Amino acid sequence: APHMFSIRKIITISDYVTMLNIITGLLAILLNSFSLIYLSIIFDSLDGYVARKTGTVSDFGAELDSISDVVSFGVAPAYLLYNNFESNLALISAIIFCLCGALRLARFGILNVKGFIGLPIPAGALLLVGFCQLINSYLINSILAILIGLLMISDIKYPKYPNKIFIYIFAVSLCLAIVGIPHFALMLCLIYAIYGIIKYIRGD
Amino acid sequence: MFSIRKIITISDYVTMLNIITGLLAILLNSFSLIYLSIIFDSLDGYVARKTGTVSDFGAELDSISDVVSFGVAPAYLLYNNFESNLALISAIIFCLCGALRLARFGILNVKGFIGLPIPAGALLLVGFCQLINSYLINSILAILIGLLMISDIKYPKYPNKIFIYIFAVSLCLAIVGIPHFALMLCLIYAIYGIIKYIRGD
Ligand SMILES: CCCCCCCC/C=C\CCCCCCCC(=O)OC[C@H](COP(O)(O)(OC[C@H](N)C(=O)O)OP(=O)(O)OC[C@H]1O[C@@H](n2ccc(N)nc2=O)[C@H](O)[C@@H]1O)OC(=O)CCCCCCC/C=C\CCCCCCCC
Ligand SMILES: CCCCCCCC/C=C/CCCCCCCC(=O)OC[C@H](O)CO
Ligand SMILES: CCCCCCCC/C=C/CCCCCCCC(=O)OC[C@H](O)CO
Ligand SMILES: CCCCCCCC/C=C/CCCCCCCC(=O)OC[C@H](O)CO
Ligand SMILES: CCCCCCCC/C=C\CCCCCCCC(=O)OC[C@H](O)CO
Ligand SMILES: CCCCCCCC/C=C\CCCCCCCC(=O)OC[C@H](O)CO
Ligand SMILES: CCCCCCCC/C=C\CCCCCCCC(=O)OC[C@H](O)CO
Ligand SMILES: CCCCCCCC/C=C\CCCCCCCC(=O)OC[C@H](O)CO
Ligand SMILES: CCCCCCCC/C=C\CCCCCCCC(=O)OC[C@H](O)CO
Ligand SMILES: CCCCCCCC/C=C\CCCCCCCC(=O)OC[C@H](O)CO
Ligand SMILES: CCCCCCCC/C=C\CCCCCCCC(=O)OC[C@H](O)CO
Ligand SMILES: [Ca+2]
Ligand SMILES: [Ca+2]
Ligand SMILES: [Cl-]
Ligand SMILES: [Cl-]
Ligand SMILES: [Cl-]
Ligand SMILES: [Cl-]
Ligand SMILES: [Cl-]
Ligand SMILES: [Cl-]
Ligand SMILES: [Mg+2]
Ligand SMILES: [Mg+2]
Repeated sequence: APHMFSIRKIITISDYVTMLNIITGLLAILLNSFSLIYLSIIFDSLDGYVARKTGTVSDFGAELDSISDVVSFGVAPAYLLYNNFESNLALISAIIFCLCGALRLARFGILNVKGFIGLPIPAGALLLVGFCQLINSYLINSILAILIGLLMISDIKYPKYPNKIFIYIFAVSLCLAIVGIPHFALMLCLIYAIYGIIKYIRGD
Repeated sequence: MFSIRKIITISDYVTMLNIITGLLAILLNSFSLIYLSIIFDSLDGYVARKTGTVSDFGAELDSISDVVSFGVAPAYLLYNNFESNLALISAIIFCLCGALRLARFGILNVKGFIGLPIPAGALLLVGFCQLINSYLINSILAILIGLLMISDIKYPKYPNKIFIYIFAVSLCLAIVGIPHFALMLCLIYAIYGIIKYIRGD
């Protein structure tokens, strides 16, 4: 309503990181690049940190963070699975995956302080793109796409903030994943995901 | 294990069909599924209010579905079918602008639209892409739509029964390969919005 482009008046320096995230997420689809999903995970960790450090946390930025997660962690991995493993089964699996990412983002939007309920969408997306790069099988990667989707919409608790050590080596491994070597990021992400399930089943 | 199923409404299932068609617009490279998404996007909130199943989860899933169907998929459909540096940058701006207005809309609760609504933007881009064989012109329009989408131009939220009667038919005509009337109806809506803003009335 105010003249033409009043939306610049609510954009912060954090939103610019978020937009970088949206670009890398969209380019993951447009260029068929797993490499850019790993960059998206780095940016998705960076935009909330910049918000808190620079003191520019905003509701608009919180919403754009989620919207960015849809592109890069919900649409893009499902696109990358189908485009690189074209089959009826990977079509249905990419659909489940994206839908499961969408529902946990919808559930995250309503309640989000406790931690992570279910596998967080950046971690799900890393698992899928990791499996897609290291396993040359549409059936298996189609199967895992559903298993990740089901974890994402689970009640399985996952901690929100890794320790300094884990951030440190996970940060390195995501960049190593950016340059073609995803094993350490995929391995680190499995341990996180599998440990969550074990705790749930064990009841601890 | 799966307490989420206690939250799902029957309108959420509509929203999920919307996400599916909007995702399949990307995966199958289908302009015609963008038009079905617009129909589903108008159906899920209607079914929500009609069935008494309005929820906050569903309000969010509705926006999340617009990201896929109307932000990501049209930018994809522009770059995939007009591969070029110019279309790449325009796809990026289109999507960014769709994301920014969805973010603004997410923190808003107003009677009309502020800026061009993202389903209307997605329609113009997809229509132009089908009826204009020119990456440059389509690349230009993508940016012009993005700017409209994040603008302060006021657009009405619910059309009159006559307009939705004709628009609905024209969306299905668009689905079977004839987008002219949907695109033409969407242009009247957008350009009339611009004129009223410029006129100031
Ligand atoms: C093809 C066959 C298939 C079917 C058959 C066909 C049947 C036919 C019938 C219907 C078909 C549709 C008819 C056309 C209407 C399309 C509307 C549209 O074009 O697309 C609409 C979005 C959707 O609307 P919106 O999306 O903003 O959602 C807000 C936001 N997304 C959020 O969710 O927060 O609002 P919603 O009603 O969906 O629900 C809002 C709330 O519902 C709750 N909620 C929601 C979900 C949930 N699971 N649970 C919840 O509880 C929840 O509370 C939510 O907040 O908007 C628009 O009008 C875009 C405007 C585009 C207008 C441009 C076209 C111009 C047309 C005419 C111009 C006139 C020209 C002059 C004419 C003269 C010459 C002739
Ligand atoms: C993506 C799937 C799309 C599916 C179709 C979308 C349109 C909704 C149709 C309703 C028909 C009547 C159903 C009403 C009675 C069934 C109750 C119900 O749907 O509940 C589900 C429950 O939450 C278990 O998860
Ligand atoms: C693709 C097929 C054709 C496309 C067109 C799709 C039409 C969908 C209509 C839904 C209305 C459902 C009727 C709702 C009946 C009442 C259910 C209910 O429980 O309503 C509670 C409410 O509070 C009481 O006013
Ligand atoms: C602070 C960190 C910021 C880092 C930077 C992020 C900026 C946003 C990303 C833009 C990618 C642009 C992708 C499009 C690539 C343009 C170059 C190109 O297309 O090349 C033209 C040449 O003519 C071909 O032969
Ligand atoms: C690739 C590596 C990227 C690394 C990214 C670096 C992010 C930190 C940069 C600036 C923070 C400080 C900026 C100063 C702006 C104002 C800060 C402020 O006032 O915040 C205090 C807040 O209230 C708390 O209590
Ligand atoms: C309510 C209206 C319905 C909405 C529901 C969504 C609409 C799109 C659904 C299907 C399009 C075609 C789906 C893709 C079919 C693939 C064709 C096939 O057989 O797959 C090839 C296979 O690899 C061997 O060649
Ligand atoms: C013809 C081409 C189109 C083919 C389309 C194939 C995919 C549709 C199949 C299932 C969707 C599942 C919906 C998303 C996952 C379930 C959502 C949900 O509500 O989960 C409830 C609970 O977690 C469990 O009971
Ligand atoms: C050794 C660890 C150090 C590495 C730290 C890196 C930090 C992030 C910097 C740049 C990432 C941007 C790279 C963008 C890559 C473009 C990918 C692409 O365009 O597509 C791939 C193509 O399909 C295949 O040929
Ligand atoms: C290929 C898949 C096609 C799927 C179908 C076509 C597209 C969906 C359109 C309309 C669904 C109408 C929804 C049916 C609403 C029934 C009313 C109702 O039963 O609502 C009770 C409510 O749950 C209170 O408890
Ligand atoms: C912090 C770093 C953040 C960086 C974020 C973005 C990373 C780079 C992404 C894409 C590379 C550009 C890909 C450009 C591909 C087309 C350019 C080109 O050469 O075009 C070929 C021909 O001229 C016409 O088809
Ligand atoms: C005159 C209008 C009468 C009513 C109109 C009917 C409404 C259509 C409803 C569902 C069809 C779903 C559309 C199927 C499109 C999926 C196929 C696909 O995506 O293929 C890509 C490309 O178009 C391959 O040629
Ligand atoms: Ca974030
Ligand atoms: Ca809607
Ligand atoms: Cl504005
Ligand atoms: Cl959560
Ligand atoms: Cl998440
Ligand atoms: Cl659950
Ligand atoms: Cl608005
Ligand atoms: Cl909108
Ligand atoms: Mg994010
Ligand atoms: Mg929607």
